[PDB]
Amino acid sequence: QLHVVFFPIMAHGHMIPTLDIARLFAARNVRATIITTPLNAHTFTKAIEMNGSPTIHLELFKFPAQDVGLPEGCENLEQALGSSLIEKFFKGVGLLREQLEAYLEKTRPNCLVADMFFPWATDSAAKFNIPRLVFHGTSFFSLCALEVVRLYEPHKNVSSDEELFSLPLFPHDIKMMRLQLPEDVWKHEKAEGKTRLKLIKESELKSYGVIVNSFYELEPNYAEFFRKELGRRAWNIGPVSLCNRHECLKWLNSKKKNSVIYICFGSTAHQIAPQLYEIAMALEASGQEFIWVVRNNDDSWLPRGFEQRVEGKGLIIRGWAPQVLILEHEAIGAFVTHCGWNSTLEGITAGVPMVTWPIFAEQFYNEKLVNQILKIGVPVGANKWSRETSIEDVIKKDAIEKALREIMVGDEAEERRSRAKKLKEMAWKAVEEGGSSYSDLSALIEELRGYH
Ligand SMILES: O=c1ccn([C@@H]2O[C@H](COP(=O)(O)OP(=O)(O)O[C@H]3O[C@H](CO)[C@@H](O)[C@H](O)[C@H]3F)[C@@H](O)[C@H]2O)c(=O)[nH]1
Ligand SMILES: [K+]
Repeated sequence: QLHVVFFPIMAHGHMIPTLDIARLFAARNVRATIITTPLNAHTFTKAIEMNGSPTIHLELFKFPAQDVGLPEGCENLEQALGSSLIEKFFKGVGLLREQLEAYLEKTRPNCLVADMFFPWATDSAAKFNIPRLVFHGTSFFSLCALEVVRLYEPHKNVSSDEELFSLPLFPHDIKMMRLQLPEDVWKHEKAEGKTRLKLIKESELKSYGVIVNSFYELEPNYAEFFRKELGRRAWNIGPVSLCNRHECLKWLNSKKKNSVIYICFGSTAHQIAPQLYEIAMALEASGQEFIWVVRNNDDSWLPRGFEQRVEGKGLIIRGWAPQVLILEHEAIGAFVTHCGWNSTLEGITAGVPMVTWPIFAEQFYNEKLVNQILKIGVPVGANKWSRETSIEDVIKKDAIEKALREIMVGDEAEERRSRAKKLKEMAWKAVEEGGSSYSDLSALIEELRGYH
């Protein structure tokens, strides 16, 4: 029996897609083991119980939180707040190498699918002649855009923050500004973050190949560009969440089709009260019906009497929303998102246009994919790459209101809903037998069966 070990980093945006990839391999009669940590194991155990479905095994590693100076309870990337904790977090995940090499010698699996943040996992798997696959959890376009920006540095031929530059080599003219790039790369360059990106991008060529959570038909110019111009060996097997298939739902049943906006900013939602306030003011001015998801830890971010003033039109969800069931409801016709790839794929899979609100990571590249290339989105005006949010950087009510109207009744809004409806169909087509993603998932497994 073929055995594949999955080693995601401890971040929700990477753990959930990695689990879905493990389920996909399990459905093809492949033994799948996921490596996690004790305080994260609940995320997988809960999500495994959703049967008669093949069994996915968990292996728990000790996270050296004390060895790197992290709180003992900091085993997840969403608790490492600030620059100091995040650098301590990546020193900690690096110390997992010993447990990984011990586990690889013990079990001797046929393949290691390891997170993009583990470039050294290629060497660790080589000690036992195990091929290593990289998983990023993002689009081909972000993979290509990150690499072209790293190699050609078009941000040095610029003189001011908002001065635009084109992305080299791309089959589309993509305009970007340095302000959308991390200051760690263009302002006060610190070798720490630059060497980590170098090792991550290099591992895509040094390893056996790349698993990509996308489908070929979604971004074919960049599925090819990644393989040919950038020389990577890759397989598009996404959307991986698809082949594994409440009060707010009753609230929507009585609503018009494609007239409600869904607002949710992911699992990494670090939202401050002044920013939530501008969103509340902008939602009121729009007049649009909405489902708004906020987090927890009350009048310090809400206008007085807000919930009661919009009771018949608006709903605020404070817990964990059933995002997939909400977006695929008929009433939902717009999605304000932070352009994380997992939720961007869910917007595409449901055929819902999006208001793009990038914050950090590769979200600004995903915004370009959604707005300029796929043309199913509208920018909100956010263009400042930042891990946390400064009150100086808050997006005001006026920008949010125009984006809420543009996505609902603005120019081409009915064509964007139509374009998203095809992408929806192509997404389900890609994952069924004979589809693009179903096909080279079989091609990856067959290649793994015959690795010498
Ligand atoms: O209230 C809620 C809130 C969330 N969810 C679910 O959590 C997922 C959110 O997707 P998302 O890509 O935004 O995850 P995130 O960790 O923030 O993004 C990082 O990981 C991404 C993957 O690489 C990366 O692209 C990005 O830059 C990173 F920031 C998505 O699958 C939802 O279904 C929910 O069900 N209910
Ligand atoms: K090349």
